[PDB]
Amino acid sequence: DEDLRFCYDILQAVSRSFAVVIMELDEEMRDAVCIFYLVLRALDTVEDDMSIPVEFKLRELPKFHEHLHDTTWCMSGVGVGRERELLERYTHVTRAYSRLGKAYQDVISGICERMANGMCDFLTRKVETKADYDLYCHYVAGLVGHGLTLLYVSSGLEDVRLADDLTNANHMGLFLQKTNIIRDFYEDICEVPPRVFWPREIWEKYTDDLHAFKDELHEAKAVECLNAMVADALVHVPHVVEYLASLRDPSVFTFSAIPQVMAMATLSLVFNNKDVFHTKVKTTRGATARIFHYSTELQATLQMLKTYTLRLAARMNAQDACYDRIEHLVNDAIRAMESHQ
Amino acid sequence: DEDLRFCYDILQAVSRSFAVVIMELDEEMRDAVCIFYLVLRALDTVEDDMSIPVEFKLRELPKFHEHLHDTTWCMSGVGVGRERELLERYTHVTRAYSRLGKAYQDVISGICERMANGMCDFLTRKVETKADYDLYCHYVAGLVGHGLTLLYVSSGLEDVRLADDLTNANHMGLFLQKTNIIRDFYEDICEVPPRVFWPREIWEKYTDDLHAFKDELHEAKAVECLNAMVADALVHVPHVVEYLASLRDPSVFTFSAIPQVMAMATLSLVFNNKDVFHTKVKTTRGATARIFHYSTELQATLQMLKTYTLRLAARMNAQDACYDRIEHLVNDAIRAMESHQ
Amino acid sequence: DEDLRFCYDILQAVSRSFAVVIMELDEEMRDAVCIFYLVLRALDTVEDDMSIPVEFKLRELPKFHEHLHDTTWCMSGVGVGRERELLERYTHVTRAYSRLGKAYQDVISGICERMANGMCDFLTRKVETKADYDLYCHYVAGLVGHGLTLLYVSSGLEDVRLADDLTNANHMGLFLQKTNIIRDFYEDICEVPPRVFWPREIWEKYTDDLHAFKDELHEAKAVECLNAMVADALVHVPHVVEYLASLRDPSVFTFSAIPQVMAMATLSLVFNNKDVFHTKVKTTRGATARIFHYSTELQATLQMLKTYTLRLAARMNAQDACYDRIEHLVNDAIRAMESHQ
Amino acid sequence: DEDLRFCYDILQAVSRSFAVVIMELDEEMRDAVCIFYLVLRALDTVEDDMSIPVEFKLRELPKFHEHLHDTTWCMSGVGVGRERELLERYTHVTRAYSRLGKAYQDVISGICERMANGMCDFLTRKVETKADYDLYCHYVAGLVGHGLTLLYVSSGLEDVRLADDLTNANHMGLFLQKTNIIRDFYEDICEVPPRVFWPREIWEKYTDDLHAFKDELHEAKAVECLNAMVADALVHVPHVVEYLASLRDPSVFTFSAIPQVMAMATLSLVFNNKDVFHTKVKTTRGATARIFHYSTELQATLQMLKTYTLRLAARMNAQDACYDRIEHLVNDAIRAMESHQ
Ligand SMILES: CCCCCCCCCC[n+]1ccn(CC(O)(P(=O)([O-])O)P(=O)(O)O)c1
Repeated sequence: DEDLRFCYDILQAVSRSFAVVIMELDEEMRDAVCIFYLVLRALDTVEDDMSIPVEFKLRELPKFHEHLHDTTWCMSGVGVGRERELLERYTHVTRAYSRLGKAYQDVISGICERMANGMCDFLTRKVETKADYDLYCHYVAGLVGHGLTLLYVSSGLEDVRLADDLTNANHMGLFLQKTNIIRDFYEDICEVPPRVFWPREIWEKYTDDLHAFKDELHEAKAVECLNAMVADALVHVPHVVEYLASLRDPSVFTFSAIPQVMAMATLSLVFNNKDVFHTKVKTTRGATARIFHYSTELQATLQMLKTYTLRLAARMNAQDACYDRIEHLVNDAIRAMESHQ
Repeated sequence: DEDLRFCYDILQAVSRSFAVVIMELDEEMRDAVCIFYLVLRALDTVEDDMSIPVEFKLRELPKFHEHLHDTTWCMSGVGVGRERELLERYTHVTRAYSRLGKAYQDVISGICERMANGMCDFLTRKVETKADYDLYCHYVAGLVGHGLTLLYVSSGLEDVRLADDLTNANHMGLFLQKTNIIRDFYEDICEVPPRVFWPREIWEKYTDDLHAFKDELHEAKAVECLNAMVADALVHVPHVVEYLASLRDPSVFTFSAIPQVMAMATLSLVFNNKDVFHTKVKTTRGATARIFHYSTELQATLQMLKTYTLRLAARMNAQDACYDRIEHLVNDAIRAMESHQ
Repeated sequence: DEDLRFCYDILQAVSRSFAVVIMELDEEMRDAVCIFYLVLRALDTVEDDMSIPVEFKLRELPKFHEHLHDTTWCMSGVGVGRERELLERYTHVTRAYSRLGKAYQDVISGICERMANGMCDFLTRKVETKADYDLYCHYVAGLVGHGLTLLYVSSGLEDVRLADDLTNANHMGLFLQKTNIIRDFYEDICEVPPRVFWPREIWEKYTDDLHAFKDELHEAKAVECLNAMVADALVHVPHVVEYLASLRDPSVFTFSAIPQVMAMATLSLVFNNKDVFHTKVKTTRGATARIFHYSTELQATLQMLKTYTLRLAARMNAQDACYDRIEHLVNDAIRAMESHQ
Repeated sequence: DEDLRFCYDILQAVSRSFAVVIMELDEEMRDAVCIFYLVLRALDTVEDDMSIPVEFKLRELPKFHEHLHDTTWCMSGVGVGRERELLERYTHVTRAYSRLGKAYQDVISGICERMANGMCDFLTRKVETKADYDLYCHYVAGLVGHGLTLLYVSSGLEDVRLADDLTNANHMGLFLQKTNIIRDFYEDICEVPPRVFWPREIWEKYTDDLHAFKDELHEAKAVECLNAMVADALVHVPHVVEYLASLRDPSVFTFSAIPQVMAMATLSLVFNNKDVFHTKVKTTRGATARIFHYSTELQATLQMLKTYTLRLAARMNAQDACYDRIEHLVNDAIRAMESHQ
């Protein structure tokens, strides 16, 4: 009882974004997700701490899920902020964990290990090909989609048919992750050491050095590359609509819908906007408020995604090289929407 | 002599279009240009012949230019009509070739090779992206722009400054080649096997299978795609003007300008035209007759381009898709033309 | 018996490098390769003589091969010492040449003429763009690759399959030529007039004057450029591996492999080395002695290239400016190798 | 036909041993066996790969046989070189499969799944007892014996009674596998991590640390263990004879007899041979050619197996600590051979 109280607080203190969205879910269901996020957010803390030697991570991370069956475990001064607190007093998480139906214990435990090894694979190398790019997103987000999806089926709140093919689920995750990777470009490169996720298979066509876009002189090629990334992201939209339209439970829907609409809105702002190369673009608090409101039932949300896909395509001219590819990606997306409208 | 006289006889037989504009040329330039054409024409035959195995082409095409240095070489059973004769009696071409100035020879030999190798590149891969489309047009037409431009400087008829930047020279070719690719859609997609040049990046918004455009049922989409192709072509117009505006010699100008005015005329007739998918759209012999008549100096050729670009723009409503796309490209062309009137 | 015997005598004294490797081929094929070299070396003698006006070379070279069928042709007052003897008594060369199979002759003559006009092209212009750098290397090296390959097929020692795509054969030559061009920087620049083969497109990013690299003051940037040159060279390794992997005959293999491993070993020494800007970096005699011994079969030569490539990568830190560009180029190389291990 | 081509090409690059023996087979049957191998070879890749997490294999391998009907499935980061190229381009394999006979398909899918699950079992534990040894060989070899046998009956080539008892079919597979495990002892133990297959129940009687065999100090006790392994494989011989005798179709027999005579030949060499603890014992490439030539019909192959089984015993004395055990296991095989003469 006392433990769950720590989780929801440490949560609300770790991700103000997620914390609000999760409130759309039902209590029992919500709890599982809450712990699930914390389990991953804990793993993400060890991976991110750059003051920790690599071989260490490659050694611990893999078997981080094993500490889920040990209510005595915890980690010392690893990470900073509230994150460092989650590890030092991780005990509370493992507690609430053992009080979850064995059904949820498996999903969380499995997804954890899988994501654990995934991160380790990329601690050795960087993102080169489109394949790499997609694999990374799968490891840090795709699997989350897989996880959440399984929990929906495990709770009976969602038809068992939903777990049959977890492809669209992966798309749900990849979309959000890619949207961020694109949006947080500048920040990623301003850190020391500089983090780069944009696959060379793409940015190389527009430059020899990715730090060149940091300059206002290479803007032309920069923005162009930006649209190249945006396009790559739109490929998932059609599948996002499919996954959303296949949800029956209104509680689960809103929880899965909002994050997607937020991304589309953000993706429409970053698309063909040089501002992405020096500042962090964000959607007005009013827009995100509107999004939260109407994203309660399939129809309203679909017409919202409709607007943002048209708002995105409206931000381009007839003299942009990506003109044709973008329009096609937009049409397909809309197609999928009308398909369910 | 007897060889050179054959070149002209075969030229007038194979090409009833080019052979007419080449007479605007002069006697060494015309001979060189005549030989240069026959060389590329012989190359195109072997490459476009589908009965010929691919591996062969990839082994013989890259060295096709070497034959220019061997007056005994020829080809027996290849191509239809006069084309077969051109290869069977290629001796004459090489015979005459050897009597040209090393300057002219180097241009022809060099360009022939570069083109041959470029062709070999697209023999084992489809034209997927817009970039692919531009590269192809560069290999088979853009390079002809370079060649001729180099022949001008070589002959001393044009200022050496011209060959400094061959970018616009490439635009001259791409404009012609694309216009033909757009105009000869039906003829190409009907051959066996069907020849496609329209880049997927563009036609995939309107259709899954390109053959669908032959069916009147998909006329609506066919026309939209068609207009997307035209917009893609209008991009080169401004540069076409710049190149023609940079020519000083009368002969060279007319020879370079006529084909361009012819293209802009054909383009203004195929644009938003639904007949391009079931017949070959041509200009009246009167329209072209006039073109050959007035395209002898900048000023006249300019107000003709202006006229045709206007006719082209006056063939669309505010209601339909590419309105904005086109009107923008039309203004750029005109604006570029006025900048010289 | 006197003519062919003269060929080797001159060969051994003009090329102390090639003259060694060539002894790996069987007599018949070896004699052909011997003439092929002497012809190219003679062609190289004219182009290299700087005490001879340009318009002279531009007239003679293009029609050099024609002298192959003339048992009395020769040239005097060209080349230093021995090289001069070659041209002075070029009679023997053509005599022994007039006894080589019609197959070989057509190859030597073919490549000769192609290379000749290629040199003439770069006698009036400089190596400005990367395309120029690649084309130049193709004219002086790439062609040697094509040529040698054709001789292998002609001799019947290699399957005719080998000459179906000389793209990698070109990569072979470029890798050697590029390596030497990089290693022999100081040597070439100190000559009067200063010889520069490093493309502006690459070094213009690090300096205004290329002579600045001779001064210890600009040492830093000089090294960065050196690494970019090496990076530009590593692009061919994966292809070099493919070519050697497609060889079946022992003699042909060693003869083709040895020079390659030598280049790689040399490249691993010059990479990120400042000494390159003031002396000739050589590999130990024992190092080459080893290469000659083990480079007799694929697998053996592969692990060497493997060791040398890793040593090259081990000669740097993540701090280095090109680290990433190289890191991925290194993996790309090792991958092709493992692909055959 | 475009996919089946990819198969044979990849097979020759992977199995240079099997690749030849499979050509013996007849057209129709030939294709089936080709796929069947590439299916098990693809599966074998995921297993052999050590860098892959253990939980990945257990979640994937068991469901591998299902990807056969999914004509667009493939894998990327798996296996080194050519084997990696198979999983990545596994498309052709799944297509060439979808075209095979319904009967042929069911069998390949069956053996695959079964074998896959057996591998997952031995992926989480070592080989301790002889039973473990035999069961392991059953999964990676004995099952193939069943597979092929079920393919001979399916094709109709062989009697339908040939599939009632697959015991001998298992012995066929084990004999080959055990002959390799014993022969490749060194090559396996010299990898990181060290691969050990010899059952503890057999080597413990001669050593405490199996690695000791790599040192000449324990050579004497290494040879005894080796001879214990041979006596362990001779058991299957009498059974291998019955199976080969049950065959009737020429093509099927040759394809089944060659590998067996090869194993026995290899066994006669590695028996009581101490060179097994530092190198790879191969059969003279001349002897293997003989085996290939004469193993086309039962009679010839019986006298060869005869010779090799006598060559095995013609290497020991009555003093050896195994004499008795071997001597009789030989006569047990020798008689079983003459029982068909
Ligand atoms: C700076 C000048 C740019 C040079 C670009 C010229 C190359 C354009 C391709 C020439 N072309 C393509 C098709 N045609 C028409 C013909 O194929 P052609 O035999 O060339 O007259 P046909 O008369 O319809 O048989 C002409």
